[PDB]
Amino acid sequence: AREGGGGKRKGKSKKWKEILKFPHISQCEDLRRTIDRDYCSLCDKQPIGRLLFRQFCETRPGLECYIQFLDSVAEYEVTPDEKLGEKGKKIMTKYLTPKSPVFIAQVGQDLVSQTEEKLLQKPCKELFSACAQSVHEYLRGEPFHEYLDSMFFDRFLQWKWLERQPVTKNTFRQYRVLGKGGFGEVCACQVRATGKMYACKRLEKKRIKKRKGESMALNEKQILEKVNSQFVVNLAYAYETKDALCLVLTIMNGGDLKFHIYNMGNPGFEEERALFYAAEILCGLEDLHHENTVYRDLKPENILLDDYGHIRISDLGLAVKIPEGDLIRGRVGTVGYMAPEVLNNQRYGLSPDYWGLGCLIYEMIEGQSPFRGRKEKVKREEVDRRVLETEEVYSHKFSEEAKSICKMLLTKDAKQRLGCQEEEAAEVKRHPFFRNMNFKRLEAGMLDPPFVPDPRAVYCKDVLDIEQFSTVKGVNLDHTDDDFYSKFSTGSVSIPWQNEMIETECFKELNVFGPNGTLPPDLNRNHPP
Ligand SMILES: NC(=O)c1cn([C@@H]2O[C@H](CO)[C@@H](O)[C@H]2O)c2ncnc(N)c12
Repeated sequence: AREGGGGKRKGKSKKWKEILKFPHISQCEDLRRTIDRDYCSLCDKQPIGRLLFRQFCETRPGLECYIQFLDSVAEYEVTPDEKLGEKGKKIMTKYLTPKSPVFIAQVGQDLVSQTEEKLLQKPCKELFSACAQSVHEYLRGEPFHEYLDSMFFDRFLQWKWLERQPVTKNTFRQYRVLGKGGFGEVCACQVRATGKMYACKRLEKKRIKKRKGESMALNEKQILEKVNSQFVVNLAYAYETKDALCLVLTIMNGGDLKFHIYNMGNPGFEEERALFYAAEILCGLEDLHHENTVYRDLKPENILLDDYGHIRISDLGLAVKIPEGDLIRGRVGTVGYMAPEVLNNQRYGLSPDYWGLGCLIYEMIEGQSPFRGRKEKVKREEVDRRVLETEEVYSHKFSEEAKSICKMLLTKDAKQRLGCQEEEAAEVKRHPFFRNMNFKRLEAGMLDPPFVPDPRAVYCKDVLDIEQFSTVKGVNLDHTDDDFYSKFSTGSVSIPWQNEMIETECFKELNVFGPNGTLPPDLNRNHPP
C-alpha cells in the first residue's frame, strides 16, 4: 500500500478499474491449460500467487496454522539476537508441541528434536529454516492441489491474464529525463492504470548495433528478470519502440555514489554512512550470487540511491550467470575497479565482486580510489600495474575495523579474499566492521538510512520517444537484429508487475468475491460474456 517514486504529479487513471478489469473466468481456459502448476512459483515466488494461496489457506483451520508458523518464523528472523531464545521457545511451544491447538504435525519429529537442541545452544537467525522447508514440502502436496481447484486459483488465472496483456503506447506516461549514458538515456515514466513511477532506460538501436551490444543488452534484461532483490534494480517491463529498446526499472533518483562521494567537497563521508551503504551493497551482492551471477562492474556510479536513502546496484550489463560448478573468464570492467584475477585473465567465480566491495568501502571512506587519483593523468596500463603490484594505504579516516575489512576484501589472491571462502557472504557479514549491523533487519527494511539525499534533478531538452511500437520484422534478408528485438521485448515481468499491483493497492481494491459465500460475476460460469 506504501508510496515511493519520482514524485507523482498524476495518480491512478480514473478508468483504471476498466483497464485492469478481470476477464471472465471462461476466457482463462488457455492459461489454465498451459500454466506450469509449480508450487514455489505459483504459491510463493509470485507475489499475487502467494497472497491468493494464503487467502485459500485462511479458509481452512488445518492449513492456516502452517501459514501462522511461517509468519512466526519471519518474526523470529528479525528478532534481536538477545531475544532469540525467547522468540524461538515461544514458536516451539505454540507450533512444534503436540499439546498446542495450533500444533503442526507435518513437521517431522526428528526435525523438531534437532531444532529443540539447536535452540538449547546459541540460537541463530536461521534456526527454523529446516522446519520451514518441511512445511512447504507438505503444503505443495494436497493443500496445493486443493488450492488449484479453488476459486482463489481461478482468480490467480484472472490476474495472470491481466499480467500478460501486451504493452502498448497507452501503457505509460512520460516525465522528465533522469540521466544520460551507455546506450541511451533514462527518463521518468509512470504506468497509467496503477500510477506507479519507474525509470525507463532507453537503449538506442543504432548505438547497440554499431557497438555490437546485442548480447550485452540481452544479458542485462535476462539477469534483471531472474533476480528479485531489494538491493538490485528490478525490471517491470521490457519492450520495443521504433528507434529504441526499453527497460522499465526501479526508479532510483537519489543520485549515484560517485556523486555523493565527491559532492561533499571533502570527498568521502562518515563511516556510519559508508557502513550502511556497504551493508546494502553486500545484500545486493549476495542476492546476485544466489543466482550464481557475478556482477563484475562494481563502481560508485553503478550504485544508485532512492529518495529514502536506500541503495540499489544498477546496470547489470556486464553481469554473468555462471553455470553451477563452472568458472568463467574474460577481462571486463572499469579501470581501477578490476580484480587481479580478472586482470590476469584467470578463470574466476564470484570473487571479483568482493574485490569490488573493497574498492567501494575504500573509496567511500577515503573519498578516492585505492589505486588512482581522481584528477590524475595516468595511463590505464599503469593503474593496472598498481592493482597487481602495489598495496593501498590507509589514512586516519579509517577506523581499525574499516581498514581491516578493506584489506581483507582487497586481498589480491582470490582464494584468501574475504567472502570467497566456504562461508561466502556470511563471512563478510560477521566482520567487526559490521558488528553493529543486523543484516536480517536490514534485508527487511527495518533500519533507517543515516543520510537522505536531495533527489537528482537534471536539465535536459530531450523529449525522447518511449512509446511502444512493434516494428515490422523481416524487411531485410538478414533479420538477426529483428530476432534480437523480438527476443528482448517480452512485455511485463511477472513478479515486479504483481508487486506493482499490490503496492499501488490495485490488488486490494480489485480483488474481491461475492457478497458472502458466493462467486462474483466474473467467476460465475453460468453467465459468460
Ligand atoms: N541505469 C539506471 O538504472 C538508472 C540511471 N539513471 C540516471 O542516469 C544516470 C546515468 O545512468 C544515473 O547516474 C542516473 O542519474 C537512473 N535514474 C533513476 N533510476 C534508474 N533506475 C536510473
